[PDB]
Amino acid sequence: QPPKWTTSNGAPVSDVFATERATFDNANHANNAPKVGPLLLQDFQLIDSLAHFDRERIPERVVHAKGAGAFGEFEVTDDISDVCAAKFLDTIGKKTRIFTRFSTVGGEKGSADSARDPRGFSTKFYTEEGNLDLVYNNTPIFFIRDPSKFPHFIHTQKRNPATNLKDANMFWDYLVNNQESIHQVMYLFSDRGTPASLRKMNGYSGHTYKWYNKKGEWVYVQVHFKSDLGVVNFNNEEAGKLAGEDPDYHTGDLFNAIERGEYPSWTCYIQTMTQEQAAKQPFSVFDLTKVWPHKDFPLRRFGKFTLNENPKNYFAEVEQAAFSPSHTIPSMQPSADPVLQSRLFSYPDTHRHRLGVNYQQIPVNCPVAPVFTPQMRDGSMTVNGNLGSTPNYKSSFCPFSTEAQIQTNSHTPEEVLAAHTEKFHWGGILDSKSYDFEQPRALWKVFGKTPGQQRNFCHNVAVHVAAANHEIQDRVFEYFSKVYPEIGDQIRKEVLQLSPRG
Amino acid sequence: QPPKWTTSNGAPVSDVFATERATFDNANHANNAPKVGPLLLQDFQLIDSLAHFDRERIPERVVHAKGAGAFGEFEVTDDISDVCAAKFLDTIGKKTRIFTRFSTVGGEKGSADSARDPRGFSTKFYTEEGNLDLVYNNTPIFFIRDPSKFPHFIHTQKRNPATNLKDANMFWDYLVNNQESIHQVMYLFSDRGTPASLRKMNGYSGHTYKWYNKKGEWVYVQVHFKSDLGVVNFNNEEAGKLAGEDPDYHTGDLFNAIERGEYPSWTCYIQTMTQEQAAKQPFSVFDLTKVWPHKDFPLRRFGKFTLNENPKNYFAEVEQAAFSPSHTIPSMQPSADPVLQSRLFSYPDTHRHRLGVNYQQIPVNCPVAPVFTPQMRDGSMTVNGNLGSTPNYKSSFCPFSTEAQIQTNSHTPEEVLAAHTEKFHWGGILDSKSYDFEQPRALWKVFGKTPGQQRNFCHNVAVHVAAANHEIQDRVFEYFSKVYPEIGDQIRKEVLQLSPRG
Amino acid sequence: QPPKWTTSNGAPVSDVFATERATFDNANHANNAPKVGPLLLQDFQLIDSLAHFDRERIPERVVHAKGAGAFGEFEVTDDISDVCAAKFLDTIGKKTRIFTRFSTVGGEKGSADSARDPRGFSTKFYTEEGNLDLVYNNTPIFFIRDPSKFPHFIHTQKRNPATNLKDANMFWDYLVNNQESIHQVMYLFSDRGTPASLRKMNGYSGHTYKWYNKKGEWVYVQVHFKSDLGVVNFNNEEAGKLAGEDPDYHTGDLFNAIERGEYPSWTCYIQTMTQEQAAKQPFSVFDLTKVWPHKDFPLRRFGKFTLNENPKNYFAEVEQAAFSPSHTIPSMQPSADPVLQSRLFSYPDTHRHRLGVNYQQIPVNCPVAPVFTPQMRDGSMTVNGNLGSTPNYKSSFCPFSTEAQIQTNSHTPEEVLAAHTEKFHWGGILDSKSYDFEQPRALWKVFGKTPGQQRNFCHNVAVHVAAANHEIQDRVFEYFSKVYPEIGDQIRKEVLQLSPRG
Amino acid sequence: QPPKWTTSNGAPVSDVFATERATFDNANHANNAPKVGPLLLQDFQLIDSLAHFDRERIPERVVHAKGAGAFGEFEVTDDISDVCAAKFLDTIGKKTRIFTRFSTVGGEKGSADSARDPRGFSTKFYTEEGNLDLVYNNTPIFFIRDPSKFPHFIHTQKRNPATNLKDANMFWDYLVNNQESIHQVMYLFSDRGTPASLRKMNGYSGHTYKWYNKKGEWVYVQVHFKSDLGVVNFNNEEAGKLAGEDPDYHTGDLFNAIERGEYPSWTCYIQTMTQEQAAKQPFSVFDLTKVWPHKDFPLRRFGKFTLNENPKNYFAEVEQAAFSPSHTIPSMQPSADPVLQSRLFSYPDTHRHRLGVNYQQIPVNCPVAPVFTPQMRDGSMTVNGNLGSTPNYKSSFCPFSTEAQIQTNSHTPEEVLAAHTEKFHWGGILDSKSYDFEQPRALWKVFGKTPGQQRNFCHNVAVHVAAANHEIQDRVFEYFSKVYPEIGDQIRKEVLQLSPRG
Ligand SMILES: [Cl-]
Ligand SMILES: [Cl-]
Ligand SMILES: [Cl-]
Ligand SMILES: [Cl-]
Ligand SMILES: [Cl-]
Ligand SMILES: [K+]
Ligand SMILES: [K+]
Ligand SMILES: [K+]
Ligand SMILES: [K+]
Ligand SMILES: [K+]
Ligand SMILES: [K+]
Ligand SMILES: [K+]
Ligand code: NA
Ligand code: NA
Ligand code: NA
Ligand code: NA
Repeated sequence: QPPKWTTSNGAPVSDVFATERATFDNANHANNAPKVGPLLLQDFQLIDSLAHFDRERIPERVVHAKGAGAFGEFEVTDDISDVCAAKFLDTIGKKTRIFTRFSTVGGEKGSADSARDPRGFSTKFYTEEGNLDLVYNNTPIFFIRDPSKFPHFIHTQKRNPATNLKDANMFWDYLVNNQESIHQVMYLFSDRGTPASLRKMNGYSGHTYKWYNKKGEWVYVQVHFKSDLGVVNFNNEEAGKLAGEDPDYHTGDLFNAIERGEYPSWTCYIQTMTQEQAAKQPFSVFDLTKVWPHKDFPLRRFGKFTLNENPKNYFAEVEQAAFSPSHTIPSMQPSADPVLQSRLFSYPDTHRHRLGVNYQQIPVNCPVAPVFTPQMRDGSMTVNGNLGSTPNYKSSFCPFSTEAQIQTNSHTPEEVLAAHTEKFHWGGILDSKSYDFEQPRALWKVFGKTPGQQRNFCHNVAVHVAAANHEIQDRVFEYFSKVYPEIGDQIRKEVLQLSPRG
Repeated sequence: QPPKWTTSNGAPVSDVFATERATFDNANHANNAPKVGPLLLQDFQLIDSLAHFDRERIPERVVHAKGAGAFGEFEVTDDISDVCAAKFLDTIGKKTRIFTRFSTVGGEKGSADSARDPRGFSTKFYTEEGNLDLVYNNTPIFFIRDPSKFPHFIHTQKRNPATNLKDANMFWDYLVNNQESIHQVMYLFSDRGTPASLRKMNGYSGHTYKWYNKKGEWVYVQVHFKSDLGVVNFNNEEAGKLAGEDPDYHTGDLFNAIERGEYPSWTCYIQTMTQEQAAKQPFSVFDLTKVWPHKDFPLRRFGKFTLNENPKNYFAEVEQAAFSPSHTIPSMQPSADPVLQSRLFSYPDTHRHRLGVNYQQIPVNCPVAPVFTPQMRDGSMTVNGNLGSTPNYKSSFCPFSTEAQIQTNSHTPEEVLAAHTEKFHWGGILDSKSYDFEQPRALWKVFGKTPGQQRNFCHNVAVHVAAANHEIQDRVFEYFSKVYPEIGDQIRKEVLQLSPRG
Repeated sequence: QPPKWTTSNGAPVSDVFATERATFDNANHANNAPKVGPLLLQDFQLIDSLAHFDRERIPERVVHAKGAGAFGEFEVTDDISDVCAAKFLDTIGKKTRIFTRFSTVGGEKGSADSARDPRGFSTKFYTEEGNLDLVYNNTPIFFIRDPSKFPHFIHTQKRNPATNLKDANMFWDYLVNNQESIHQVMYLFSDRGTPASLRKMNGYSGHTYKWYNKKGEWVYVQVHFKSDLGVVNFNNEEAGKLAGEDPDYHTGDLFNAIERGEYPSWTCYIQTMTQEQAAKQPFSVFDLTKVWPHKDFPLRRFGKFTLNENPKNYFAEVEQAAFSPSHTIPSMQPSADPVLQSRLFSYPDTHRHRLGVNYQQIPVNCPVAPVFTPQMRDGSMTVNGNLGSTPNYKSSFCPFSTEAQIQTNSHTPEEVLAAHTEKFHWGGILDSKSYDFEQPRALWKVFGKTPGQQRNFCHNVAVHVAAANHEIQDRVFEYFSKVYPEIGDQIRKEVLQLSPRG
Repeated sequence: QPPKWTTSNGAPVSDVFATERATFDNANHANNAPKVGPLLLQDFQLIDSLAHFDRERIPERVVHAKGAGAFGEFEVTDDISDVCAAKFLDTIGKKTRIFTRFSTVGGEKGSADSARDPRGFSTKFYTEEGNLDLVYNNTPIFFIRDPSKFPHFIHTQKRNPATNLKDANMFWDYLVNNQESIHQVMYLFSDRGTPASLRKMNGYSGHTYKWYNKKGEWVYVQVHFKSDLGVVNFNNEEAGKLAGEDPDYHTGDLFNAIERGEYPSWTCYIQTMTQEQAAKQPFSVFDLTKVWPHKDFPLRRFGKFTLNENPKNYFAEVEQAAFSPSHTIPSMQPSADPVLQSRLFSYPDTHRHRLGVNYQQIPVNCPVAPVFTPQMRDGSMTVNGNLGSTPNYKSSFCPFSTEAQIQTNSHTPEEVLAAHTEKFHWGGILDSKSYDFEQPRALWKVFGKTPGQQRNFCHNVAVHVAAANHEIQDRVFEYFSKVYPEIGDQIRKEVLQLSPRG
């Protein structure tokens, strides 16, 4: 009943550790016990094992490398089929399997779980119509609304190219010269930048999406996932201490929660707005640096999910999980958010580099809907039979069905094109008085409704910018003072204690 | 009933061919029917299909790239358990599933099946004790007995580095300076170099292996797979005409034979010799350029196999098939043939590069025996679950079994070592009088027993070496004359007609 | 002095072929000359050499795998700065270094040069504004005008998924159900499908491009490279016979021409038309299955190029060469031809798969213009220094320049957009009377201007389609009848000779 | 003049952040400034940039992933040509460029530089006879003397397969069941396990090597690199506190020292013994868990080196640095140390996976000696010319030189072989009285020459093993008691304070 140890080709071994050698004769030695001589090329059992060891590592995710995952279940609790025709949403009580990967953004594989960063909150829905990936963050906004900036931004959040050190000069240099970032910089430097538990943070679509009901009518949609335990944060000092005591604290917190039977859960809501309402708003629905104010666009519950099952093997199920915003179902479509648009290409592109072209044959990534793609064949590590003899083009010798086209309803026309295609840069140095700082001003007031939050924000910025040199510091005070002047000045005063000038 | 056409994530499509575009207004045009404008990045269906198309190709085999394959069944017909304790051999009537790949050596993926070359004949036995790969050729000898020469030799059989053309001058320059090659050269240029059908040629281990019985006694073994249809060949002109009319002839011949129920079959024999017999022979059992004479080491039948099932998908089952001499079972071990010894390393090495580290999880390569390698984990495209939570070392928390070592019997000791390790080159320029030219002379005598074979052999060499320059041609005549001077002169005469001088 | 033979780390070897072994004692053997025993893992020279050998192969191009190349020189011979501000065109007599690769389409790397196929004619211009790639074929049209059809089409031109054989049934099944293919199909089965020499064929942009002058005015453009030796073709039987005798005929022809100094050269022309002209045509300038009639849009010479330098290493310069339509200069832009659009993505995508992310650091692919991409860093096999310590974002610490944007002149506006984005399928079954069959009828009349070309065309089709089943054959006869009924009947008659019915 | 920002193909860009879109008409909106619509596939500048970003990451090293490096200079100070004929040692004052990489072992990228671990101390010497890699550690011993154990051991030093957390249970389960490990375990849990600075640690060959002089006489060698600043360590609490404050401390420490001209240096010594002396010792020179006592084998100085130049780009020079013990020069050979032997295969094996087959063409890895390997050609990312048209085998048409064989002097013959090859396991449960515990007892006494070192050792273990379960704890106490019982008692006392029992 105990399994036989083997080689990769399945032949039983007789000793796990012994290896083959042309023994030297040492019988006359003071210590003749060893049997030692040059190793032999024919020791398959050894070379098999060393060559596999030598290839264990695959490239880490270019961002969001450090992660933790679980499986679970999503359940419809309200009817929203007036908004969305999705089959997994079409019945109250209908359940769907999910897999979630939580992550930080900037850190590599050995980095701390408690670092200041946005958190990835990425969920795969295994539906009867295909795998739906909701690739969300723990924040409803982001630093950019121009997709060309992401390599620049991410570089400045990581390490200097000569030293391999983190560098506050470049970190802040990028942000003060691309000032659309300020809304998410404030959220990042609140205490939500250091959640106390992955079970105690929210997820947000961030982007606007477009959902279609069975009549072909579409609305714009924001999605909100709210922890049933609420948002609970560490502060800057707690998080930094924990980084040196348990860099894997959140991984274990989630795992142990699930082993105990204390399954974390989330409630799911949408905001919706019509094209006619969008035209009336002071912000674009395509602007990822904006939220939709709750008073004008209230949240509407539609479901809940629970993570109740730890992975059996982390590398196979978590490290190898692939999520893409372009993995959708017919009723849920991307908006023209420039950042989302670029994400549609970027995830599959990176997946093919990191995992291989057939990465969706890896079990965690397999759809449960039947996949039928006759024209997509071969590629490295084809393990699913490659559709056998099925013709590999749209053929007369093989029948198939297509769906009927979701025809857009005249009641809700698609957006009308302007007269030409153009290039556009939606960013840079912005005016203090424009609506681009009004949401950051609103975030400051939201801080002020909870005692301690404004002071923590200013302290969290100061300990970080104190490391940058004095000229960058000054640009940073101006930058926050474009929100409210008192913010930049409270930060300047604390930075001057930490970083003296004389 | 017909399957729905989908994308890679399982989402049904509505149109197989339509693609998204920012349409230009052409309503006032002379022909206003087209709807054309710049393509949109958000067309996942399209980009999904093209990105997969762009990665269809995996690297081809460095040698033996062009092949054909079939599944079948091997059956024990005689008891040789006195020679070999293998479980798949341990009962007359016992059947084992097999997979065979046939191939040429030098040619690439679109080369002619009917070209002059050795033919590969590699079979995977899916046994209870693991996958046994018998990686054989259609010749019992080979060009080399020094492993370092294989890159040298193979390069001269392929293309000039500057022109990408075949080059008679390097082809023959290699051979006349490494004269251990002549035995296999004569076989190559006999009509067996152009088999009429893969169902009508033999397979041979070529190397000596060492097989062990339940008592731990071992003997040297040569293996012979003889077609139940006999050896049937094309002549040089048939084979060359076919290169242009049907370069896939053998591939279709095998496939059609199986489709119509004419299942090809082979009978399996061994030759055996003890260490005491080996010590008396004029040749080394470790010399791949040597056969064992039949009158002295007669063939002993043990089984048969039949290829009776075509692949469903050529790429997934044939192009991804991986074979290695070092994939064996405990009762069958390699001898110290230096060429075989380096093949133990080179095939798994090249497999990892061509297919990926986990290529034994591709279905055709999967063992049917239970595989248990707790210390070999992760790597690209882990699709078998990666052993779940099983500890990844030899641990107390997880019990396992090993086999008992096959203790070598004092009645057949292992070979005794000399005093020191050393470096050795077993080739180069050789003496006409030595035993290294004796088995070539015997092959000449064997040609002579069938009318036309001696004539054809000289013709087959002549047409090839006439493309070399005159100084090389001279060395070639001189090389064949080390066998019998009649041979070199007979070839010189015909080469002079084809390649006039002065 | 002659160089020292080394290992890969530069250590001089003492013997090229000797290898290290734990020698067996065979002093008492009849033949004791061998020094043979198991090979040692510590033989770096052996293993280093075999491990490299094991990794020689990279994936072949998914199409156009079989190819031949040469470096040369483009020279401006007429001033066209009224049409195009490209710097490499800005002076009569300006010389630019080029690299050209020719190829077939469906054949793999070992396949026949003389096969019936379109030929690729791809040229890289190393200009002071960047590397411009003109990725052209030897035909001015192509089988598709929907980018999604390419994988389907190419698959049908290649091998059956189960048998790995070419398959006339799928070949013609695709063509007869996607009837826009017929113009290029007729070009293919003319004798231009079997050129006698890469030196004796033309190149064509095929797609419409859009070229801009210093004022921002733009015109649609078609480029023609006409061989100074004119177009010379084999007939079907010569090509088939040469497939068997010299599958590398074209490669040797090109190489030997340059070796002996008979440098091939082409003369370069453009056709041009304005947006206003385009609106009057019965064809779209975005339709790759269409040409521009010569008497309406006459050729205008602008230069010439000569191929005068053979590669020194085929693998390093030809096999690793990478071309993309999206590698362009600022004054030359793509049109909304839907096929050309998808090619902008597909080629850099497949390059990263086939060659690695940093394939443009491979010497043949390097630009001679200074590259400065601070935000594009790292990746496998960074060999160019990786910009040293240069910041990896757009920074205040590193000064840089950007050119000015070519502002589109109000004289020649960009194309106006329609109201909405949409999905379009530009093909399928077409009406015989429509203009989609008019340019095919004209090609027939061009064939008629030369005795035998019409009958040769029908013969070339018949011998190919005779292999397909009788239901496919029937569809093919109607297909060609849609051009003119006499064509379908001529082909039916000969196929009946070859493929009897009764 | 400042450089022009370009695309990868060298075309200058006009704007660094603007991207193309099919703009939606929002002229009527409350805020009509945005120009936003779906992104275009033809935006090469964007897709080029994103596709490169998507591929920045290569696999991290399977071990020693976290690292820091610098260039420098080695200088001969004393003559040892009586021991070694290396050309780089043959003259007093001779200088050789070096590159050094330091690293931890277990930690991934992003982990703490201050972690308890061995330190990699790895150095590449660019000699005129080839690149010599001295792949050393900061300890003269290691955990194993059986190569098959390295994957087991490393796995237990890293993360649990299910949770992805470090696991003290598997960490100690491996060590107490393979008790040859204890010598290095004591060194690891001394304060040398947490150096204060990479500049303040020693390096050691660990393995015995064999060095040959010009007469062919060889001795066994051990190499010692002693920091000119001495060995300076943190205590456990300092190490841990620093992990949270500055996980990149050692990296910055080395960089800034060099930046400010405080170049670290090391003095280089050897121990040597003849085969005659080795046969008298209580330990095998092939045993990596042993040192040579200084009193019997005193250090002999021969040179020094200084790190005086920081890398310009960390990824290109440090991350892509590749070292291997089998990169050597003819006068420096490996011993039959079983661990060392397996390292000769394993490092190039992983290099080809991690960096590609042609990784020695990456600048930091290039030899400065002329490399000439005609039989090693092609492969992915061939960037050095591939030897042009040089023949790719040992050819009559290319002259070359080989060096003379260093023929072993009969005054120092090679080791004599026993009768047979065999398999062997040199570890497991060991007897307390055997010599395998003598050097650990001696290390205990070394600790006791300095106040508090014995107590710090026990504390450093106890805080680690306190996290294991009580049965594993009990086994750790017995394990250390096999050295001296007082050691286990002390550890048990402190563990009980941290891990109380009922
Ligand atoms: Cl406050
Ligand atoms: Cl590899
Ligand atoms: Cl004859
Ligand atoms: Cl890729
Ligand atoms: Cl004590
Ligand atoms: K948002
Ligand atoms: K495809
Ligand atoms: K043989
Ligand atoms: K497609
Ligand atoms: K055209
Ligand atoms: K040692
Ligand atoms: K090689
Ligand atoms: Na011994
Ligand atoms: Na239209
Ligand atoms: Na001998
Ligand atoms: Na606008």
